[PDB]
Amino acid sequence: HWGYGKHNGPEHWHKDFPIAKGERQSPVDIDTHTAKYDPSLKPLSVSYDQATSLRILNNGHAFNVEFDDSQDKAVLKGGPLDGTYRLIQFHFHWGSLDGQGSEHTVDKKKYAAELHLVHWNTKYGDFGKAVQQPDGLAVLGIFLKVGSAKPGLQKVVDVLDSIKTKGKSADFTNFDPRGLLPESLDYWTYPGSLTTPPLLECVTWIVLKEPISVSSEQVLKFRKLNFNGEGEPEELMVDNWRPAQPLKNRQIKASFK
Ligand SMILES: NS(=O)(=O)c1ccc([N+](=O)[O-])cc1
Ligand SMILES: NS(=O)(=O)c1ccc([N+](=O)[O-])cc1
Ligand SMILES: OC[C@H]1O[C@@H](O)[C@H](O)[C@@H](O)[C@@H]1O
Ligand SMILES: OC[C@H]1O[C@@H](O)[C@H](O)[C@@H](O)[C@@H]1O
Ligand SMILES: OC[C@H]1O[C@H](O)[C@H](O)[C@@H](O)[C@@H]1O
Ligand SMILES: [Zn+2]
Repeated sequence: HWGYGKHNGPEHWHKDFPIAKGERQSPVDIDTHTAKYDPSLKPLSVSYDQATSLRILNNGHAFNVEFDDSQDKAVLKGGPLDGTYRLIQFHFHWGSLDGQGSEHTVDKKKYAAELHLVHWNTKYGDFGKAVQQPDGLAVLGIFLKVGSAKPGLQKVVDVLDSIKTKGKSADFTNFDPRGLLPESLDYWTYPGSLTTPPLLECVTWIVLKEPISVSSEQVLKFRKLNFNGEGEPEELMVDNWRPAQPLKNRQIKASFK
């Protein structure tokens, strides 16, 4: 099955997921000089005050913090988006060392990690239908750099010892994702794809310009997770990022002048 190793990583995915070589793949490098302010973007609204987190799962690729998406409890609207997008899960991608780990890059610079808050367009009723639509998903991406600790991340860090291996989950109620945001909502946006198989071209990407700072200790705990299942030889969950893909016939727009 697909993964991040030499034998099953990003360079192999196209053999089972031919869209890997598609016209709208993610992530991309964000060339900040070529990105253009877009006056047509509406104000972005991140409305997470009624979010209901449920569970945290090690899926063998990353860990997902899952939300109740049976109503509009935690939604993303505005910006480039037409309609309401409901938060379903968040997860991260990270490196074996602080100099890599992000999926998007900024003028080719790699951050230590990247947070993805995944949302689906409610006009399609369910996530599965949304991933049959060009505008089915919106992913809010946030870079992580290593410096001061992020207080709102610590609850995530501290539960990871209970989901070390693939297939393990734990209750994760009453987590507030607002504690993972930076101060500014300035962003870049472009049309792209899921960054893991099935690589579907359904995503409006919204990538915040301001990184969050996390401590070395916090990211080191991410790197203690395992790709493998319980009882199997240990494969540390590190370098679970896809590199930048060709921009092709796209432009990256900025929310800021
Ligand atoms: N195309 S893939 O990345 O899903 C994939 C890579 C390798 C193997 N393999 O070695 O069996 C299977 C599937
Ligand atoms: N990494 S990502 O945010 O583009 C992503 C989100 C969701 C899924 N998914 O549901 O399969 C895959 C990848
Ligand atoms: O408990 C985490 C969060 O859950 C939300 O549903 C509440 O409205 C927030 O006030 C709270 O911070
Ligand atoms: O034809 C001019 C237009 O070219 C497009 O590629 C740009 O996205 C627009 O901002 C510009 O007004
Ligand atoms: O908010 C997420 C989680 O944080 C801590 O682990 C709390 O002990 C737990 O009750 C909660 O579910
Ligand atoms: Zn992701």
